[PDB]
Amino acid sequence: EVHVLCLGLDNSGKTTIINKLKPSNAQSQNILPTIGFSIEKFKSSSLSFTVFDMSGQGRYRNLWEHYYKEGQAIIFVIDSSDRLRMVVAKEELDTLLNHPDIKHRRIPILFFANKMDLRDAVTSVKVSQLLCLENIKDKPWHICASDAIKGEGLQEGVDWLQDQI
Ligand SMILES: Nc1nc2c(ncn2[C@@H]2O[C@H](COP(=O)(O)OP(=O)(O)OP(=O)(O)O)[C@@H](O)[C@H]2O)c(=O)[nH]1
Ligand SMILES: [Mg+2]
Repeated sequence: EVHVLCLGLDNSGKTTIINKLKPSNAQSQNILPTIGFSIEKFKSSSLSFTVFDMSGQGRYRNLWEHYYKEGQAIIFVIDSSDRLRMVVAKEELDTLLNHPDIKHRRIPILFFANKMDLRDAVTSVKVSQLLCLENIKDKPWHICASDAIKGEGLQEGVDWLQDQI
């Protein structure tokens, strides 16, 4: 019953995170850059998900807005270890948030400050400061640190998302 858009730059960990939310039997073992986008399903405590897992490469970011009218929730993923590319991420977040099909809907945004395990990684608090998430006033949001390979942090996000729905 719940349609989610998974957005963020390429190499942020989007497909790794979505994969980890799946039952063990359903999980992919070799995750490659997404070609355009994919549609996945996962399940939480009592919620069934359809996820538009978009490629975040520059080549395919044009596709995102085509699917905005069926984001009932957004999962936006940040590579915590890459401050330089985080400037590009913030630009895209700001465009997303101001888009005609997004700006007037109270849609919940879950952020993941992913790749928390890497030495250069910024904390979820620091990410929230850097992206200026405090400025999001008309939508519910939450941010988590995550290590998507291990699965650390994903439970809290999914739990927050489920509450919002
Ligand atoms: N160390 C570490 N590596 C991660 C983490 N999450 C994802 N990765 C790795 O980062 C690379 C990119 O992960 P993907 O899930 O393919 O990234 P993406 O956002 O889906 O990229 P696109 O589909 O190209 O937009 C892969 O090699 C993953 O194994 C993490 O939390 N920690
Ligand atoms: Mg991907």
